[PDB]
Amino acid sequence: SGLVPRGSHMELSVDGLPPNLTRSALLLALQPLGPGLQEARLLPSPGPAPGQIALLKFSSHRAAAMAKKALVEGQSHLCGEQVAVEWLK
Amino acid sequence: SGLVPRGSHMELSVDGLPPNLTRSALLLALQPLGPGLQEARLLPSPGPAPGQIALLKFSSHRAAAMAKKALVEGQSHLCGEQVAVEWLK
Repeated sequence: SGLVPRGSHMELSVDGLPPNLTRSALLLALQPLGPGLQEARLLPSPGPAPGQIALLKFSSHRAAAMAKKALVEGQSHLCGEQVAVEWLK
Repeated sequence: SGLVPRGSHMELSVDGLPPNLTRSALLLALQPLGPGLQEARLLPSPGPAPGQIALLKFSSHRAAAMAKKALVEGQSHLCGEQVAVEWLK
């Protein structure tokens, strides 16, 4: 209704982030999603469980789809609770 | 003993990765650690619990330290078990 049409698949929804995660801590963690990330909105997550949802708007569909893949791959393989990162002595 | 001195802090240890995670699945998930990543070795993790350790060798200390920060920030904030990523409708 008057608004420019939104480009399709340029914005990700990331739901169930930590309840007290700060905007600056989120943007530090999202840095590797690359220079395509334009804006971030952080709200309380809908539903019974505490959390936040982040709305991540990219400058292209290509930047957004790269970011979506990256997040999903990290989530499905690097999120082990006993994963430990250190300098190799 | 004959070997060129290793550069200091150019190699990360990532311990406690999933036991059956493949080399190709690890390298797909590590893609955002950026073009500094040169070589990856994947072994069984030492100790009582199942896992793998990945030895990640970077072309500079700058590439390695960026990669270490990125992994640690992702781990401490994006690893929630109910984190859900979708296209914003």
